[PDB]
Amino acid sequence: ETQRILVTGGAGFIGTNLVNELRNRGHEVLAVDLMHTEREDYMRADVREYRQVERIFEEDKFDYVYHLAAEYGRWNGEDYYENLWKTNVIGTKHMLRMQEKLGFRMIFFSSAEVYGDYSGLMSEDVMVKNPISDTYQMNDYAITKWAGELMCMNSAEMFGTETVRVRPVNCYGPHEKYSPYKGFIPIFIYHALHRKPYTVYKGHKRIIDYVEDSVRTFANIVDNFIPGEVYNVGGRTEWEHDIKEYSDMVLEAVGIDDSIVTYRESEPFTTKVKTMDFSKAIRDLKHDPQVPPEEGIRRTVEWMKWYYRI
Amino acid sequence: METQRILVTGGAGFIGTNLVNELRNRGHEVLAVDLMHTEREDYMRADVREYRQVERIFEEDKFDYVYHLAAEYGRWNGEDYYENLWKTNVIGTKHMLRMQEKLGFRMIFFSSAEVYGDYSGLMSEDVMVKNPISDTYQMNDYAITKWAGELMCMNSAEMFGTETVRVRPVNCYGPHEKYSPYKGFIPIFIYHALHRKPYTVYKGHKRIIDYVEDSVRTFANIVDNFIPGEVYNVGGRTEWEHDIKEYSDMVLEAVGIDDSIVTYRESEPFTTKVKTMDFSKAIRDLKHDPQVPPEEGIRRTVEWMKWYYRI
Ligand SMILES: NC(=O)c1ccc[n+]([C@@H]2O[C@H](COP(=O)([O-])OP(=O)(O)OC[C@H]3O[C@@H](n4cnc5c(N)ncnc54)[C@H](O)[C@@H]3O)[C@@H](O)[C@H]2O)c1
Ligand SMILES: NC(=O)c1ccc[n+]([C@@H]2O[C@H](COP(=O)([O-])OP(=O)(O)OC[C@H]3O[C@@H](n4cnc5c(N)ncnc54)[C@H](O)[C@@H]3O)[C@@H](O)[C@H]2O)c1
Ligand SMILES: O=c1ccn([C@@H]2O[C@H](COP(=O)(O)OP(=O)(O)O)[C@@H](O)[C@H]2O)c(=O)[nH]1
Ligand SMILES: O=c1ccn([C@@H]2O[C@H](COP(=O)(O)OP(=O)(O)O)[C@@H](O)[C@H]2O)c(=O)[nH]1
Ligand SMILES: [Cl-]
Ligand SMILES: [Cl-]
Ligand SMILES: [Mg+2]
Ligand SMILES: [Mg+2]
Ligand SMILES: [Mg+2]
Repeated sequence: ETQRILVTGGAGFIGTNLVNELRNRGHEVLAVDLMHTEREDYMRADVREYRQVERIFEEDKFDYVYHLAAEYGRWNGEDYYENLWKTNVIGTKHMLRMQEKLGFRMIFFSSAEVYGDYSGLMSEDVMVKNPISDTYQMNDYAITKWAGELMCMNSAEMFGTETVRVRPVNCYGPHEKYSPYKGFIPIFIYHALHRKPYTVYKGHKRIIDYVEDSVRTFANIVDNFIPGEVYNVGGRTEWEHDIKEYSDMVLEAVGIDDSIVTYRESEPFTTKVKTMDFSKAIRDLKHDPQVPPEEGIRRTVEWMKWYYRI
Repeated sequence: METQRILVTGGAGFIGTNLVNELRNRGHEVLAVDLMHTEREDYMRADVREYRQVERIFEEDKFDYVYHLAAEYGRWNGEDYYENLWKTNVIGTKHMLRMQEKLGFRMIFFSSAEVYGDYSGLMSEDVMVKNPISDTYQMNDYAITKWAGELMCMNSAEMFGTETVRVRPVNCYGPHEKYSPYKGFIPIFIYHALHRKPYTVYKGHKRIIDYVEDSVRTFANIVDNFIPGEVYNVGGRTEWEHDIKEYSDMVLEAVGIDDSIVTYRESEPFTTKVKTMDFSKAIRDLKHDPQVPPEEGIRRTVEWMKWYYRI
């Protein structure tokens, strides 16, 4: 059965892909984001502004709301913290107030940054059973996402609202624009393509997830929505690589050596190891990513080369 | 006996007014900062949400110590006024952290014992370190703002070497706390009892209440033994724990009426059941030695409210 779905942050990277995927499945989808655009089934709403949020829900009825509207990224959160807190937290509270009033089901976008610098396997239950000091969030961005999770749980507890939280991991792929405030993959690709120098912080491990894969699993939440649940959504546990390995994949795909690269040991204040357990998404959400990092990076290099015309 | 130059944000508030007065009485030079204009000397209006206004405070004076109390106080207040809550408690605190990172004053950050959530065991400070995270999930936005603030203080300390002591005040009450329906239980009980107006007692809860003059003495002692990176519960004594009816009965006894005006309920939903505080750390570092137990403190507060509202 097809649903009426709101996607806030629907003009962003995951949001755009998710909107298209949901529409591809036959759902009716309103995309909402912070700017005006040309596109149909689109509405500008600053989620910081209660009146604008209420306006969304006055115009349309929704079965499901994917809430992605956010100031994304740890460095962004430090440099633009006012926008960060107002959007990520007050916006989420406005959305929860709407949810309490209207009873839609919500998919809340948190972040695997909620796990802080935890160096064990990032299973969802780390944010339940582990000593609280394991996951002290390392930047404001990460704290907003954890605050959002707490607010979702308090709302469910107080009003019986129905919410699934997701913790996206290190999503990358075609249609993600470059900026210096994006994740490492688009930074590496854009710099490599332009033969421009960039830094690799060696002492870190990540699992990158291809947008098409992650979006398929996000879209699957509608088909198996379990109120109160939380899911890591990302690649595969065994797709862990260190940062040099990812850089080398980018350089290989561009076809250049690492002469443009400055290597540093570690990025301060940055999660060392971010190795995720996806068994829960595998169980409930038919999580089955098809695009491993080598292949994904190639596709992303190809998209960036074409899109920025290198 | 060393004079400090001290800023107190939230300095026209309940704890803030008492703290400013106590610090001044000790010989410190204290600027009070708050959200409204007042008649007071050594006072400046600054909305801590507004970076420019925060920056103005630090253009005017250099401070050795900053007590950061400016906040939207209270769990119900946080739910009904959440925009102000998040902007002030969190963005305001981040502006203060940015100033601290630039200027290097020492800060006392005011958190809340609500950060312990509904934990049923002894609320030692390290419950926020060693206990499973689910033991202390914060139960309302206000509690989340305080926990977010503590995390931000720790991150600033890690990243910039800023020097901050966090305090978790508990259930502070006393003279100079005005009534509103958004205050804690003690001034609600007192004001309603004084007016012979009905009020509700949620029975299935225990609290340790702390008399403002005692708590401010300990908060003031921090500038005398400031250990960067520390966190302290500051409240009464573990032995002064009572259930809510017991506190209600103290209020009624002090007003001189019976409990005919009281509506009893078994428990308040989404409210911490038991808040058994461990004050060993404050006793150890801060000469914490509260002198006013609840019975006496309630009497003093009843008397103060009686005169101030001319009942
Ligand atoms: N990309 C990842 O790897 C990753 C990792 C962890 C968490 N997340 C979270 O997933 C979501 C999507 O990530 P993304 O990579 O697509 O980020 P993105 O920045 O591309 O998407 C976020 C969108 O939200 C919009 N937005 C910001 N403030 C808004 C406001 N006040 N009102 C309305 N819209 C507003 C932005 O304009 C943007 O289009 C975000 O919530 C992000 O924090 C992503
Ligand atoms: N039992 C307690 O009283 C208790 C318990 C736990 C935590 N706390 C915390 O201790 C502090 C003092 O509590 P209180 O009982 O005196 O509360 P209060 O409300 O009397 O004091 C807070 C003060 O902050 C001011 N303020 C609010 N927003 C501001 C802004 N944007 N800019 C500047 N000033 C602003 C208010 O005007 C007020 O005077 C608060 O941070 C509170 O959250 C108190
Ligand atoms: O220019 C850059 C940006 C990031 N990184 C590293 O890439 C990893 C992922 O960083 P990002 O901010 O993309 O994601 P997160 O840290 O949230 O997983 C971290 O180890 C960073 O140190 C890097 O080496 N160079
Ligand atoms: O009108 C009221 C307000 C509060 N309380 C109780 O008093 C205690 C203290 O609540 P408050 O909000 O003052 O503080 P906190 O919950 O943060 O300790 C709780 O058990 C409440 O249920 C009560 O019985 N009646
Ligand atoms: Cl993230
Ligand atoms: Cl409090
Ligand atoms: Mg438009
Ligand atoms: Mg003035
Ligand atoms: Mg504003």
